[PDB]
Amino acid sequence: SVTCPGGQSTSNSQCCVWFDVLDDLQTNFYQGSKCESPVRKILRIVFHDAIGFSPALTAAGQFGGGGADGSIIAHSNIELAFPANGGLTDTIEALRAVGINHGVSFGDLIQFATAVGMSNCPGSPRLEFLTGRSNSSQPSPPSLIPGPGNTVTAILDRMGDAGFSPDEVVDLLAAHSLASQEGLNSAIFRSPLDSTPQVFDTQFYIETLLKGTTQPGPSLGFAEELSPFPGEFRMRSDALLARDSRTACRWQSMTSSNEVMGQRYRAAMAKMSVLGFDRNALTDCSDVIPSAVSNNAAPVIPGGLTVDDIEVSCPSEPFPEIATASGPLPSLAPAP
Ligand code: HEM
Ligand SMILES: *[C@@H]1O[C@H](CO)[C@@H](O[C@@H]2O[C@H](CO)[C@@H](O)[C@H](O)[C@H]2NC(C)=O)[C@H](O)[C@H]1NC(C)=O
Ligand SMILES: [Ca+2]
Ligand SMILES: [Ca+2]
Ligand SMILES: [K+]
Repeated sequence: SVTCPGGQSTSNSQCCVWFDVLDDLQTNFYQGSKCESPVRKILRIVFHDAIGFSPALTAAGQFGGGGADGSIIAHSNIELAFPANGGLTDTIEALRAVGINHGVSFGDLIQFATAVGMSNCPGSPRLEFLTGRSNSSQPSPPSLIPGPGNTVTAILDRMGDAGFSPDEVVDLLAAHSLASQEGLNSAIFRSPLDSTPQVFDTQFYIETLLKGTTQPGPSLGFAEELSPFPGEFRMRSDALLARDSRTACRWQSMTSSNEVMGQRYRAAMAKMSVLGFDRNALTDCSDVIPSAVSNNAAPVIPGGLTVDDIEVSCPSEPFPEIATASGPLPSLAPAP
């Protein structure tokens, strides 16, 4: 409907300020619309901000957390002391300055920066963006963040409390297709979790299913498992979720279609974005989100490996017929 000062047209007047936030984030935060570390860090922040929400705690008479309320920024002094929130300070401070300079709430800003960041990464879907989340928050309670050494039962329970089914947990983990680690094993800083850290694709689901044969660094870091080729890092929670009977068939169905994986992820992220809010009280400004370049590569089992190297864990569905590559094993360079 409406036309914003820069000539773009939008649904509601409430969407116009986001065209300014968009320009600042692309030019500055993302250094010229790049899909590099700032995007990967923001993806950890949206999850850690939203998951501080617990109905079980509320039911027991305690404060359960406000969900996607920007509390990780507003109360960064409390929240970045939590063990799973390390390596985020510089990104939280960069976001704080954009929030304050544009007059937007921190909770909306984190959702927006996640949608805009993913648009710089090829193969990504257009995430929904809603605005109107209140800027006031209280610190998230401790212990509501799943860690890499937790069992599958522990993760599924914490995530189930928040509101996610076992399938949606698997769906949410498609974000590890654009990921690396920096704090589990600093000796192999920014070692990627899949062979394409800059392409939102299916490779993460394929490669975590491959037999662990390689130790990529001098020693094994915290919650580190043997990976399928040099340079790739494999964390325990991911290796176990790929193989556990409760999640193994969803993990397997995510391996052959980037279109299927992107739509399931988009739906799971839209649910995570309103944890603590009523989406019917928010204004939809999804039209402000730009498209990503398309990924035209087909899913592959890398470096000469075959289906014989996949530890097929879904007893009921045959493993998808995926393409093979004629090559030596790759050695992965650090993610950018
Ligand atoms: C079962 C829950 C999950 C666990 C246990 C988990 C654990 C981890 C760990 C240990 C790292 C490495 C952090 C570091 O040392 O630098 C990581 C990275 C990452 N995770 Fe997850 N994660 C989970 C869910 C998610 C979700 C739901 C998202 C977001 C939608 C997400 C997005 C990312 C991204 C993008 C990175 C890469 C950060 C970077 O490269 O700097 N993770 N995750
Ligand atoms: C959202 O609430 C936060 C927390 O009160 C506000 O952040 C402060 O803003 C002032 C002035 O704008 C800054 O000097 C402080 O440094 C900020 N504090 C923190 C912890 O970041 C923020 O301004 C509020 N946003 C809006 C749009 O009202
Ligand atoms: Ca929060
Ligand atoms: Ca990838
Ligand atoms: K679909």
